[PDB]
Amino acid sequence: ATFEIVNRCSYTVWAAASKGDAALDAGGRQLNSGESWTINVEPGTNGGKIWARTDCYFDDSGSGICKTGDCGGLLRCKRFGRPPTTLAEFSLNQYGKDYIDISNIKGFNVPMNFSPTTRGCRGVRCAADIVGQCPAKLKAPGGGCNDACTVFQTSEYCCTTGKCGPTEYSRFFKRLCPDAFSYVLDKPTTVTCPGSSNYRVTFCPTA
Repeated sequence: ATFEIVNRCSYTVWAAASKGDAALDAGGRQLNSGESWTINVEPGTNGGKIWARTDCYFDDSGSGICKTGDCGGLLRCKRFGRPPTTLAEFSLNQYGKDYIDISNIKGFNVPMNFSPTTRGCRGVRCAADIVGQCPAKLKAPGGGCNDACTVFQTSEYCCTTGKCGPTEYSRFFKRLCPDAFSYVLDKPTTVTCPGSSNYRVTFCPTA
């Protein structure tokens, strides 16, 4: 499957793509404002994620640090990134269907649209000013708005026992972005697409 990753933000981001134990395609790349990066993702890929990283510094060896979404200090991510990270999540070719969603379960750093470029389903978007409106206790100094599990590490926020309800903090993310997961047991906002669809992930879709 083909994913085109487009940075419409006015600032540089470092895109990342991983399935947790391996990179997807090159795993990461710098995207200046307006740049597009096309990657190929193997059919059948389960649990893939794409995200943006902000304020990164890398040396010639591709080692460094980012203020949001850092994946063990690598330009080319093999594993998932450090919150806060708005997440585009996908599982491909699962019994004939693709499943896509956007998640704020690991917080929010950059607004995002995640849409198919082929026919058969709708896209999803989280483009509200979540960083600007972020509750004081969830604000990340490096930038971004953390989720409550990352900040407080309780069974209720992290849904450790498999039973948890919405919280004041999850309702904040849900109020601003109804179409994104706001906590682990949120009513699913997953979209079902035809198997082997192609996609575009746009950072800062309105700006």
